Amino acid sequence: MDRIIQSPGKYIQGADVINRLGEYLKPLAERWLVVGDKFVLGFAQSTVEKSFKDAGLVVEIAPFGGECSQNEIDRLRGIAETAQCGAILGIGGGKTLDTAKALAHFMGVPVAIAPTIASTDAPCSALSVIYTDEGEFDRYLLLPNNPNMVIVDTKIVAGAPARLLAAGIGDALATWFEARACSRSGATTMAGGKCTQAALALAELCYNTLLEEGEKAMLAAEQHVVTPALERVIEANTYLSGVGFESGGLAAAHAVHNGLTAIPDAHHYYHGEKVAFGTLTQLVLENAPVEEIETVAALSHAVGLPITLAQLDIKEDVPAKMRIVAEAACAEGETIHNMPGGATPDQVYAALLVADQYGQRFLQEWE
Amino acid sequence: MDRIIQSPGKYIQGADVINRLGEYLKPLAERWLVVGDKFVLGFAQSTVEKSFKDAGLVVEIAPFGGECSQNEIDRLRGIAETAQCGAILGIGGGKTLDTAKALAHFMGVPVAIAPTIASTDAPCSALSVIYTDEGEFDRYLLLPNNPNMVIVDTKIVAGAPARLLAAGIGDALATWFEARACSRSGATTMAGGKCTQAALALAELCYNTLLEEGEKAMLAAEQHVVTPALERVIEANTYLSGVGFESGGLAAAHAVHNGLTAIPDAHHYYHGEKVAFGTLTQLVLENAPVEEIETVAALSHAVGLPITLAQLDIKEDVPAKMRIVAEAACAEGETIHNMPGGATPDQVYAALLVADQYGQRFLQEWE
Amino acid sequence: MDRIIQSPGKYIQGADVINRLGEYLKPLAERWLVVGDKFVLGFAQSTVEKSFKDAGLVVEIAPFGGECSQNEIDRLRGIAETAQCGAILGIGGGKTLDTAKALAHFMGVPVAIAPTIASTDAPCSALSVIYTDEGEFDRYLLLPNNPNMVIVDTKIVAGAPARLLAAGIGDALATWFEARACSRSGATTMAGGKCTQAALALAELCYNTLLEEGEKAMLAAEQHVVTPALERVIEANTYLSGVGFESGGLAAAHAVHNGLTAIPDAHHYYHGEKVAFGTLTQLVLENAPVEEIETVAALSHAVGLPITLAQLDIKEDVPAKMRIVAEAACAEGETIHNMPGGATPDQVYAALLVADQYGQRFLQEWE
Amino acid sequence: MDRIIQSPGKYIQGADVINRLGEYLKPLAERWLVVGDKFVLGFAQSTVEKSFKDAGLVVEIAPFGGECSQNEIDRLRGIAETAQCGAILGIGGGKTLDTAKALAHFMGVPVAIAPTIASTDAPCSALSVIYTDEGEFDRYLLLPNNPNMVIVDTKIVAGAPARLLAAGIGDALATWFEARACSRSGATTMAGGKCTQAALALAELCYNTLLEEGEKAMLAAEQHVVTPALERVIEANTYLSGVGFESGGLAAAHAVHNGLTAIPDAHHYYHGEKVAFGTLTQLVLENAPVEEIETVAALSHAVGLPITLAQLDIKEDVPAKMRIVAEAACAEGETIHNMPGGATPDQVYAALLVADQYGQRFLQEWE
Ligand SMILES: [Cl-]
Ligand SMILES: [Zn+2]
Ligand SMILES: [Zn+2]
Ligand SMILES: [Zn+2]
Ligand SMILES: [Zn+2]
Ligand SMILES: [Zn+2]
Repeated sequence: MDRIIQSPGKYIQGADVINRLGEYLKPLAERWLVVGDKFVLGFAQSTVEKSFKDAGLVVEIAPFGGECSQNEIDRLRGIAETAQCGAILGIGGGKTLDTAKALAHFMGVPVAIAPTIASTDAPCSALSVIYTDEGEFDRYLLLPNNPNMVIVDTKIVAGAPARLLAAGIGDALATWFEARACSRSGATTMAGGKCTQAALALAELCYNTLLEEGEKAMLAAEQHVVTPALERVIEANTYLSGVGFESGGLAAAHAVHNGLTAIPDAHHYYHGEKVAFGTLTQLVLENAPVEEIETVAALSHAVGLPITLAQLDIKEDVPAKMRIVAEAACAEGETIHNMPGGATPDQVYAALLVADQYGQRFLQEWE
Repeated sequence: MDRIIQSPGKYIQGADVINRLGEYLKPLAERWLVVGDKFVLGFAQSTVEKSFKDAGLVVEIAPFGGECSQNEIDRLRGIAETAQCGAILGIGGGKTLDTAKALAHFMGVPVAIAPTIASTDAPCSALSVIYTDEGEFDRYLLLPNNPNMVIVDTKIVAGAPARLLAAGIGDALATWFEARACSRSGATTMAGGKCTQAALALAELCYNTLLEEGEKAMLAAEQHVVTPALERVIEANTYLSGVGFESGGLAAAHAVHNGLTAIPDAHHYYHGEKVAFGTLTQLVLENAPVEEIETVAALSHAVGLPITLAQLDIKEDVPAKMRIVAEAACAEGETIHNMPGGATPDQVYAALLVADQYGQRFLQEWE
Repeated sequence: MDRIIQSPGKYIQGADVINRLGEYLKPLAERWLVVGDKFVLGFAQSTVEKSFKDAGLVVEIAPFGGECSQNEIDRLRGIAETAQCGAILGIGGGKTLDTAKALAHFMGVPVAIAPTIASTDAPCSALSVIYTDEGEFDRYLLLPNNPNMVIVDTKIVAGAPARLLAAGIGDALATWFEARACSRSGATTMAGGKCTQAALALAELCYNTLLEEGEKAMLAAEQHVVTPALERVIEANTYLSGVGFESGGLAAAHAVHNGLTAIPDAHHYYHGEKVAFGTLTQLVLENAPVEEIETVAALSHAVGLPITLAQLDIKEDVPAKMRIVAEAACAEGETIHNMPGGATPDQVYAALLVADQYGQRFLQEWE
Repeated sequence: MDRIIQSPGKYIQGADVINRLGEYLKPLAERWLVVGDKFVLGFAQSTVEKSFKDAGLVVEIAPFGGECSQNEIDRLRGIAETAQCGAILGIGGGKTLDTAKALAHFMGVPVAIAPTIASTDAPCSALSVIYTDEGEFDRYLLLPNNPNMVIVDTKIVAGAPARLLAAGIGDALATWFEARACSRSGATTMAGGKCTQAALALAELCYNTLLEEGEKAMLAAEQHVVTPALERVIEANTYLSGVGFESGGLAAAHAVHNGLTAIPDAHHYYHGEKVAFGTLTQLVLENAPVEEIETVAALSHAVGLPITLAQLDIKEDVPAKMRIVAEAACAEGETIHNMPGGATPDQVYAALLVADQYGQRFLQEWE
């Protein structure tokens, strides 16, 4: 099979980089649609407009409905054709960014993505998740290519709630272990081939960056300031983790995340916070060595990620609920089948309970 | 400053991947111009055509004149506009690929790049070098983005003379040392910012891939067969080295290469062969440890790359010529100024003579 | 002297392997006597019968008396002769399996052994422990060969009380230290020769498997689920430990176990729980380094095995009782004479008291 | 699936152990057929007769036709039924032993196997290779169980030509690399399951034994004397390698051996001599690190095994012949499909030529 790696065309990261959006985006189009929800436009709209003006570009700002629905994409398509936009610039969190990527696809124009948080590794990916106007799952829209540009303002991200950075860390912490599993098993990545040497290097670089920089970065995030450690974790949460997961492979950790949403208890927890426990479950499933499990559990704990089912508010019908999680994780077409032996629901069920036990014993020892 | 990494959107590599050109390219355009190297088309045109047809695409094959001149670009522009092509596919050596990238830029269409040799790391880069019809240098054409897709057929590459693989190795062997030098000095990369963690990991991965796989890969190249060592060295010569140099930084090795072209003696040697000696000169200039010089020298010699001036046919007015090489390498806007502390023409002159001296003594131990 | 290793002809292990007894045993005989106690036949008879039926085999269920006595073997010999059995299948715990192996010997037929717990390393051995009709130890019965097949259902073993897995770990934890002692001293194994390289490799693998997988396997055991760590400790408790002790050697640890049954206080503790303290006694006796004593004590404690006399309910009049244990351990024909240099009852006495002190100081250091 | 390891019931090796056949074999049967090569009986028949007689056993000597054909098995079956033999003892080389094992199977009696050379790992296996009277291949006879006893007289083996010990080393050297390959890919062993930990430990112990003991053992082999190093290599060549391959897995090395017999040039070379080059081919195919390739090539050369096609007298029309070898090695039901990711005939062809290059380069350097 072919070895494939895909990447956004340009990834840019720096403090106060929105001031420089105009010069960065000019080579792609002269007239831009700028999609942002009201909260994000609150602090950035002044700066976006100034940057485009000084650069000689025309901007047409369109406040974002808040949900990534086919209706909202169609709605913005109208405004954009009316204002004769040559590209879309999405700015904000995950759903606002997915909307920009889907819109720019249907219109056949380039897209720029400016995350205002580093809480998932979705931004750089060639994937948009579409919902109905009212918020239920609808379809996956796999896109022909990754965002043309990704611009991350590290000062904006430092301003966000620290819990969102740690959720991002939890998301990126799975990257290495799922890419490694797909390499061991010969699985196909979401880029359509086997692992390049490049993708595995970026996946492992992700994990080591979190080990070396996570706690230092959280200190900065809690103070809402920018230090070089925060810079590195943002790159790891965003570019490394994005290319890592998409061109390196997904496996049990994310299948387990999907299983955890198939029950209501953990609705109030972020994507990356569920993956955190998914990674620990995968380590039990593949029987990672004790030193590796402890390292992942310690790092997760150090940044506030859950390492037990109770810390995801799953406290009541635990056997019954884990049986649902396990069946969901092993559903047809789920990525847990990329694990080396494959995985049966009985096996995933076992890992779920054991990972939970392991986390409980860890919390009572380390404090 | 901002940290920037740029990449082609999708990099694909595999044996006989030419059979799959059609499916890989369909998501980009329905109508394709193929700028093709005459030797490549000689044996492959039927196969390219069948690949496009089976995918439901219409293709217009255009044999390439051999030089990347404004005349040749204009001539191909006509053919493409007549045939109403939405994208350009270059397939062949460096000049074919540079022509496809320039053509696609002037037309404002996506471009796909299919190297049939792995002798430089230019294919993935956002740069095209334009000449006059008779091969004299004319100008640089910096492109706003990297090729949309790069597709490398390893079986086609294995057919080329092994000297071309080794030239590629010499080109890629410099990557780590120049990106590392730029990181030490805070220099700006060709992507316009400081180096990301990602680019440095790919640059160092490149170097280690060459150390571990170069001699094994050369064995396969000399038999024109495909082994996993060859696959990895092709990825290093192409994706790792391209992203490494462009987003990691250039320094003395390439500057010394340019200086070596300021004299006639080594005109008949490939780019990567002159870079090979540039890397040894940089190692003297930055006073790399002796183990490191020895490792780079041993690997270079093991794959037939020059490690002395005489092996580039520089045998006569060596001081006078090295004086020219040094002055040229230190010209304004040359990348030697990215070395920590910079480099004066007197310092580069000394490094040249000492590296040559070091290479000669290494050869005398018949290694 | 000759180097000899003995092994069962086939060892099979898996989840729900009970379903596959028929196809696994078909090549050995067509008509099978199945020996099982009422409790085991309770949950397993239905499944065994279906497995034999579907495979084209004849089964004869023979409920087991509960004691491995000469008279009980003779009784089953009669039942077997009547039903014209070509093979024996024992399926309960230890006494069931010993009875099946001896019966098959006197009958001159193959035997398959299906343990439903992994709590001792006897299953694979060419040995049956014989009692009187009223339950007193009578003699060891050496068999000419090891069981023809051993089939371990990992799901059945996961269902059993976790305390039994820990006893199995305690039993298997001694294997490396006693085989290593016999190798150092040149002692003869129960297989009749000196150590093969093979048996020493399997004994040390056993120890390292417990070291790496013991705590992970106990988490799965306490939840009655199957994880790859549990799979590994089952193989270690059963095959590795079995071939290790029989073809690797016994020494002080088992001598001390036998001595510990020469007093009533520890009647309520399993074989492996007493062996666990025997291993610590041997480590004091052979003056292992403190790192080795501590590693064994920590692993023992981490899975709930005793590392003090008090944890074997030996709390009253300890000096007098240890004298009896020591004298018993040094009886004629005991394996403590395999220690390098032998051991006197005074020496074993001192080792017992000091090992007890060591365990106590360890428990006082906060678990 | 299931973890399965199969083994002979008892493996014995020692100097002059044929003196002790009687006491070792008596517990299995009272009346023995001894199948023996005329040359082997030449020096051994008197000693065998005394050993069985002194032990109270009855023996019936049956000189062996030399070929393991159904006609010859039937001829010996007759003699055995007439003399009312309860078990078979084969004593000689490979054909004698395969004949004894098949005969014992058809008769449903135990078999004892006494190799007089240690040149393959077949003796301990549950497999017999049947030919026609005139030496052309007929069928494989998979046996329900491994030999009951294997007895290796190390002094008899020391008397054999040293080339045969080296052939045994070449055969045993592949064990680790093929078992490791099957473990990486989850292939099924010839024992019907996935790898036990035990079998991988024996396969790796085999490899390390050859590295540490191979050259010392060859010194003793050339003087026809017994040293502890020779004993360890015999155990490695016989028990470790046998259990390793059958319960650990076969892969490219043996597929490549089979392909090499598909051409006439190497008819005068022993099984293990061809396997030696098969291992090197596998190392190229799976892209083993150079240190590993060099270690295997160096050890192979140190004991006289071939590391080039010319050393197997394959010197003419080499590409044409290697294409035959490659196609044969990938035929349906060959073990090359156990390699991670499989291997196509083109990939094996490439490995063959490159491994040949590597061997040639090694011979002219490290001679
Ligand atoms: Cl035309
Ligand atoms: Zn995620
Ligand atoms: Zn270059
Ligand atoms: Zn050049
Ligand atoms: Zn025991
Ligand atoms: Zn073999």
